[PDB]
Amino acid sequence: QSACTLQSETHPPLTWQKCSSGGTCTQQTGSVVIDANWRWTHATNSSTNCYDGNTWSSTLCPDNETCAKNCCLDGAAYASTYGVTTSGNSLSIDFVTQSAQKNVGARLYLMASDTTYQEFTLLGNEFSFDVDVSQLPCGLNGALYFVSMDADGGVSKYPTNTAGAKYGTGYCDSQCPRDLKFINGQANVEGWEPSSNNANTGIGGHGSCCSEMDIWEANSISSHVAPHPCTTVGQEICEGDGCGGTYSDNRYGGTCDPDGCGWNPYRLGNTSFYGPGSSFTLDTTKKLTVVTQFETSGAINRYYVQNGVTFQQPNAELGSYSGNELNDDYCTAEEAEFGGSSFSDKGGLTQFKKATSGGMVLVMSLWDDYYANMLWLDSTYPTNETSSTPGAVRGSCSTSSGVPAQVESQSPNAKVTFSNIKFGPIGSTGNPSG
Ligand SMILES: *[C@@H]1O[C@H](CO)[C@@H](O)[C@H](O)[C@H]1NC(C)=O
Ligand SMILES: [Co+2]
Ligand SMILES: [Co+2]
Repeated sequence: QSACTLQSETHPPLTWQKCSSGGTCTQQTGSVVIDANWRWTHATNSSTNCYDGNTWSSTLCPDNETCAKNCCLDGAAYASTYGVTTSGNSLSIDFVTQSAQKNVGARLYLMASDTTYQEFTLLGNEFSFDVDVSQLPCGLNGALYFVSMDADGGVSKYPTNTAGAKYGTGYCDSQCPRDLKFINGQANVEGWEPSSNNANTGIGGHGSCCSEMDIWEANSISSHVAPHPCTTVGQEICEGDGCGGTYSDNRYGGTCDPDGCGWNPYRLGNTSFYGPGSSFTLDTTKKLTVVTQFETSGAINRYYVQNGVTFQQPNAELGSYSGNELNDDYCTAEEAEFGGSSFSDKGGLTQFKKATSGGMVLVMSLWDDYYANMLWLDSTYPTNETSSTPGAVRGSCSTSSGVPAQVESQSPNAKVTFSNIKFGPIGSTGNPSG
């Protein structure tokens, strides 16, 4: 797809800290851009929509190639249309924003320049950030994660995509998402099937796969961290159900691991560590600091800071595993106790280390779940299981919670705020910001 300018594109600025082993940190200046799927897609020479509701223009988009040639992505009014704002080192995303039409959440990427994404090499380093999840009820997910996307959004590999990172193109993750309207410089109209429960989305014949590090997926009730390996480290297109993931019949028939080696303290037994109020170790009604360290062994460590008090990820005992470090033993013990073989089939942490050794793009989003109502994160899942089933209970939310239309109607003012991002060698982000 090309880019149109009927609406200007001004990326909200966002600063972050780059720290060094020497003990100092220096301020960096970037910005955020919203993913192409949230944008208006119209004819290059008119205001005629190429996509509207959840169906494509049969005339402008008779096939994927013709569609990309006739269509363009336009600019975004970040605050008024998408409820996205920034102030210094802070980023806020509102859940439902009402303008000429209704918008739900957003998916944003941190940029290095107005035309390129910022790439981070996680291995050997740590990522720290502050988050306020107090306004996120059951069914919502304020997420901060990394994916192995190209810095240019795919332009160099696919010339038919001239919009690029400036317009949020090139997304990919461990779900091999098929809901993307444009993949590899081509539209995804071929094989497109409108969503039965979402008037604005659908699933196409193509998907976009790549490694994914979910540093943070949470709301005021539950939180989870999870590395997701793929047999192909970087962005790669997939065909239909061969894609695997939540958008296909068989989520395990692809090149990526859709489940990941997830670590949810509540799911592991510590139901007093994270929640609203003083009865929990971490009070989710207040801002908290989350630090994630990627040691060269490939294992992942985590600690939190709130009100000046530091807490390592809580210890967990699963099978023969005991500790608080997310390593091979934990992931293997998890599949043995909770079930599944997706993470290990895709190479586990060894394969994932190939992703963190390379560059990954920072993603920050706010979303509700039209496929599973976010039950996998904050409730009992599958809903027919009980606490007698190992790992079934992940949070205290009702198995009836998270219906998109309901949470959108009841909690439109929900929001998430990410701030004070700091990146650098392990042991360096706690030092004074520059
Ligand atoms: C939960 O984790 C916190 C922090 O490590 C710890 O202080 C507390 O004793 C743990 N409680 C349970 C039930 O595991
Ligand atoms: Co194809
Ligand atoms: Co270690």
